[PDB]
Amino acid sequence: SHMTIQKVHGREVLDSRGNPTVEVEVTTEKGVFRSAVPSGASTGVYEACELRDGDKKRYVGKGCLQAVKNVNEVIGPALIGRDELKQEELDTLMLRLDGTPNKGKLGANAILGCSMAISKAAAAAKGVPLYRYLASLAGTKELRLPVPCFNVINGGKHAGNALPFQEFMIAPVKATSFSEALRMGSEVYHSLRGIIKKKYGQDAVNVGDEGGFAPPIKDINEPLPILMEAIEEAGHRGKFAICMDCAASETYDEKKQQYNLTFKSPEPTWVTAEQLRETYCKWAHDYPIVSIEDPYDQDDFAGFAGITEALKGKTQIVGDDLTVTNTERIKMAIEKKACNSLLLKINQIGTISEAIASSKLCMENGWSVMVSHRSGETEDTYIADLVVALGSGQIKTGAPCRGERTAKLNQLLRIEEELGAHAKFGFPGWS
Amino acid sequence: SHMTIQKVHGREVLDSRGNPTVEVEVTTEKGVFRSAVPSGASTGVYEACELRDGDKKRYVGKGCLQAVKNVNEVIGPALIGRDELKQEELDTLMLRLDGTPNKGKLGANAILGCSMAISKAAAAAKGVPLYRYLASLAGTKELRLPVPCFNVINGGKHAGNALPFQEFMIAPVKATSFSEALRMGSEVYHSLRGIIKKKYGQDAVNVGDEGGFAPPIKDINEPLPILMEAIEEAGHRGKFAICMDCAASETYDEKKQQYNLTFKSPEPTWVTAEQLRETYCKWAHDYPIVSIEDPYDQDDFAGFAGITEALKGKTQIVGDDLTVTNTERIKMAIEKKACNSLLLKINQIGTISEAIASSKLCMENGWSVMVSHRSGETEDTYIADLVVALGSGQIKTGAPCRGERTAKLNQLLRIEEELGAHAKFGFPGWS
Ligand SMILES: [Zn+2]
Ligand SMILES: [Zn+2]
Ligand SMILES: [Zn+2]
Ligand SMILES: [Zn+2]
Ligand SMILES: [Zn+2]
Ligand SMILES: [Zn+2]
Repeated sequence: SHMTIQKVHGREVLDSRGNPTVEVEVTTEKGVFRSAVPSGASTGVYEACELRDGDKKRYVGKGCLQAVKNVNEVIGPALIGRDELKQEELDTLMLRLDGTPNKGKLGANAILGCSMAISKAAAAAKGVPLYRYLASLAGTKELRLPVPCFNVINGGKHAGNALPFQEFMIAPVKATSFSEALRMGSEVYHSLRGIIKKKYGQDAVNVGDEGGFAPPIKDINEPLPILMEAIEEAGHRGKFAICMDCAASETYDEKKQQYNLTFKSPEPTWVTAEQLRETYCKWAHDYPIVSIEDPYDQDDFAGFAGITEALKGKTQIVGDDLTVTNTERIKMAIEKKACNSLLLKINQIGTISEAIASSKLCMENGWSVMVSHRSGETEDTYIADLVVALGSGQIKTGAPCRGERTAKLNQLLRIEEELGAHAKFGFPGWS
Repeated sequence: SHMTIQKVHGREVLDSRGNPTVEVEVTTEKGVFRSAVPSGASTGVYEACELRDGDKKRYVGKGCLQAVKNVNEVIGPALIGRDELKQEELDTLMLRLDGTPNKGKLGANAILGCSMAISKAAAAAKGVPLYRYLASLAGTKELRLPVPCFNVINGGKHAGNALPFQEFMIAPVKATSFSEALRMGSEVYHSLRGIIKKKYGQDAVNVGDEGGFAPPIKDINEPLPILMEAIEEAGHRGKFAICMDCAASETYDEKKQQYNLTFKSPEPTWVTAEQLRETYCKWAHDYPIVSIEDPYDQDDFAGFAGITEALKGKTQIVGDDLTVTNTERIKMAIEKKACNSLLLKINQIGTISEAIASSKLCMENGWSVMVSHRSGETEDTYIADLVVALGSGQIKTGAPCRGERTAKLNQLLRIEEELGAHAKFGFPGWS
């Protein structure tokens, strides 16, 4: 009938690293609703299946023709004529079409694009913006613009440097609006570039996958003074906090049960989890570090729990690979008091309904939720709407550099403008 | 009346370097049509005015509040109730509102966003995609997907390296479709990363503003073998050509009348224009270099004309800073036979009507036209539609990396898909 889904079409497009990913368009009488799927590099072993073709003759095996075929030939034909308003029903249909816990049959990258585009078609059907529609789905009482955590010095897996830990971020927590937050973040970012150029030279100011600088730094402590210097120089002393994403699993050796802090270097530097805790306690004390994500390997619940307790009320501990936006893993984390913040990645789980369920479970258990991009992004801006819709007050979506990051930041500007001067900003705990 | 412009609104958003730029939304009954303005770094002295606030307390003077105010308070109120179909009429109105040759009163960055969004509103009014609408405005007989020229080794102004010349590009000229072109470009890009990492080390594979690698190379000849190596390694021997953007004005000293090939280094390396011609003749002979842009300073018509004649039929010479997408400068270039290719930058001139006039003048005089991004881009994809609409067969819009580049490439995928299997691809001269 007239208001239902008319067409569903997937296509392979490129992500911000030039790798294929999936985009889906759901067409209704209200228009064409397009959603693209991001792709991680430091993907947790428990993430929902990202289905790649493995054809060495295309994109050296990273094609998404099969996931796209799954959208075009399996999921889409199922959705035609369906009521896009029925988000849970359609997500559940898609889960059942796949029939596997990890979305390994159809691919989470086939499913998620559908889930996303359905929600956008549904928002259009309701005649509200996506963030309003998602807030209704989530039962969110109060929308808010999030404080952005800007990953401004890039390290880890496939950043061009020795730096083993992945993200050194700045967050304008004392900004009083998103507009002001974004400008401050950009201003610090610009100061930071001059600071890095002066200290490490010209060659040090090219950018990593998420638009942070990729200076030739090996030691994980070295970026922090630089961050404080840039904050100061930009004129924003006292306005900012620091967030870390260690992505510690990427450095972890399971057999040795130790972390290699020079895993991108010829010689290894094996450090224990107890040595890491010392480092994190020192970090939290020496700097305004309000968030540490994946400080330990993804199955080290005990390490996570120890640092969560140690930095309780000072520094939230964010599960990313630990939790993989998955209520099963989240329940394990709650049971162990392993962390108190969810990094919410729609493509870690693969449907909007499930991502929303994860956010609600975390918040009911008193965690914060930081909606997140992946290191492989697109021009898609869904997470801008999603973070506002969840009212979580926290987003990480890149340095204020590179279009696949600024697209989200800009969308947040647009949402902020729509919500007007009484719209809440930031994370109350950090304000 | 019902079909006319209802609302015009500008806002400051961030570009891909995290600097403010202008975005404009024109609202009609058909929806909200949003266009953002790009920003150059190596801006020709003859470019239309990019109006910045100069307030050191915001974005260290790079705010676009004044241009946004100009949209909101001057241009927009003039457009309300106007027929968006009347592109020339509305562009001309905007030219007259400004009243200055260089758009120095309102700013080309205020005007262009309006010009763009009007054309999108008008396409929606006609019920055709933007590229079809623009093709009608341009009188284009045959749409075509362009061969993309991918700037994969980044140098020049504010790239983090000694490399003085700005763009070393690869173009999959022998691809038979845009899909195939894009994949090839990406594949070579990926091979290139491994090649650069092996040769220059880990720290060499971070990216420049346009998503090319920014390796620690000083000498302008050094990137070329690397390009050929990556083409070969990716499996695409013989399929590619090379395009250069020297941006030679950025290295040029007016008093010395020589080019500084180490202008980002402590010591200068002064080279004459005649030494440059030797280099370009050698380039064109040693490599499949089919295009050289801005080989000389922006007012060196004689240097341009000499190299144009020397590489006639082998290597097109592209005016960028020379011509600044401006029929006045273009007429000077035609008179001097200074070049035979227009780099078309909508924001060099500031209206769609004028940009189209420039394309038509160049093509009537037998030049090719390469539609171009700026080094400061946004998630805007107008140039994807524009290049197809002009049927010029050539676009440069970045390495296949960074969302503000891949957004255009992806849009080209979408357009290609809409046009189907009989859609023409590439630049006939290069095929
Ligand atoms: Zn209807
Ligand atoms: Zn990761
Ligand atoms: Zn993470
Ligand atoms: Zn009407
Ligand atoms: Zn330039
Ligand atoms: Zn140029």
